[PDB]
Amino acid sequence: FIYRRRVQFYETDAQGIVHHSNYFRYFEEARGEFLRSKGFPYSKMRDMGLEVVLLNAYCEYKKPLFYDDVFEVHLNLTFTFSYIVFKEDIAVAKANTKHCMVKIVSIPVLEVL
Amino acid sequence: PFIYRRRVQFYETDAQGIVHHSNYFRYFEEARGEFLRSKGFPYSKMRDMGLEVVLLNAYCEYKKPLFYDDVFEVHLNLEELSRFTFTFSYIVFKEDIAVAKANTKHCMVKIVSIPKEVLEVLK
Amino acid sequence: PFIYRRRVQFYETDAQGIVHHSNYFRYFEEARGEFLRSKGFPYSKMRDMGLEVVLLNAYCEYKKPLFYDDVFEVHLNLEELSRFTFTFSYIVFKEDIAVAKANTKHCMVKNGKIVSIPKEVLEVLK
Amino acid sequence: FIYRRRVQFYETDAQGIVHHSNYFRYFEEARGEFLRSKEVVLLNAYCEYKKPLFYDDVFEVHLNLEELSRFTFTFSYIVFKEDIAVAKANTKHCMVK
Repeated sequence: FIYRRRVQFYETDAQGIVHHSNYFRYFEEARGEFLRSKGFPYSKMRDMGLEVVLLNAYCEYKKPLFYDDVFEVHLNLTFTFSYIVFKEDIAVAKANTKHCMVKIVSIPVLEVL
Repeated sequence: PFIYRRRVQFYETDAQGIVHHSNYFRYFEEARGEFLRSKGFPYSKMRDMGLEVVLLNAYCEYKKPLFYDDVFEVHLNLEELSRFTFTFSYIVFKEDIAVAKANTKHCMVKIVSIPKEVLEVLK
Repeated sequence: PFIYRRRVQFYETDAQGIVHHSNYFRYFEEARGEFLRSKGFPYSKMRDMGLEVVLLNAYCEYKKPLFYDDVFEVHLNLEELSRFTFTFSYIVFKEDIAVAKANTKHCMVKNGKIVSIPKEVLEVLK
Repeated sequence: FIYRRRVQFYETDAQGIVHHSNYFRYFEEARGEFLRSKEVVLLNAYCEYKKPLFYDDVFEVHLNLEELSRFTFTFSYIVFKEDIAVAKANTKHCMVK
């Protein structure tokens, strides 16, 4: 899955770069659109009582992201997601998050992944 | 006048090298939190009671900026306490200088009358 | 009457189940950003021209909340344009309903001083 | 080493808990006060969430230097809510001028 996004000004800090905590926010955005494209948006899910919980997360920072920069988050597949952030086709960061469902249950949903 | 002390965190600044304007409202929220706590009836207690404080409007004037690691104070003042709403005015001080002033107006939902016990701690 | 479209992200909400009031100003900033860009003077470019848009004050009236995943629109207009300041007004629409009203007042700074709004930025605004 | 803090309302989500991205912000505050006690670049970060933190919960962040070299240092983090460790984490850093 490919998620496209532009760096907003408030997402940067005095260092002139995107605060690292924001990357986990970009990742969450990628997941939201990934599920939506699968007809199982994180939205209709909750209606069923299914609430995706985060177990752990990791992100490696290789290159800075500046205000207004255009980039994409490449998302791929308890279930974990892999993430690669590209800016002009250059890997600026790599990450991964681990999740699970609580209604704590087995993965019903399973193949929209 | 209720004084709230705080220091600027790095993630609170933006590329311009100053605290993002949207974070001031968060500073005012923190001020309100300690204010109500100092009265012995924190907002969390109100919530576990089914009460909810709803923000009606917020305003902020920015005179001088705040930088990372700056020590500053938020001087909160109860402006108006009516039957259904209450208003707070704030002044942000850095080294005793007014760098910004603001105000917020709130109502409560359980729209209901501000309960007696809350009225008591807002005075 | 510039329209800015956006959907609510989960991290922008709080425990009360709604978008935290402080994020609205972030939405208005994004809207200003696309406004300036759509006109040819994206803020980034202004920052490179040595121009800085400084905020003087901002107001927001909250009528109804925004929930996670709500699709909404920010409509921005130019309220005033003097030689030193310009003011934007905003209306947050959800299903064609005014969910919030607001305004922000700005000035232009170059080096370390407020300078007359250059004709360059001037044409774009009005 | 020991960083005390309380959860602010805006730091929580619609699911009623502190958003996971905020934990890194707490680690930055702890890290900040640690240094004061005594250009930095973040290389990588990780966090394990065992128990959630709620609005205005008082919690403690135990900071510890775990690794050190000529080019990078690493801090370990443990978040305590009462007598229970609700989150484990670490971050590695370097410096460039």
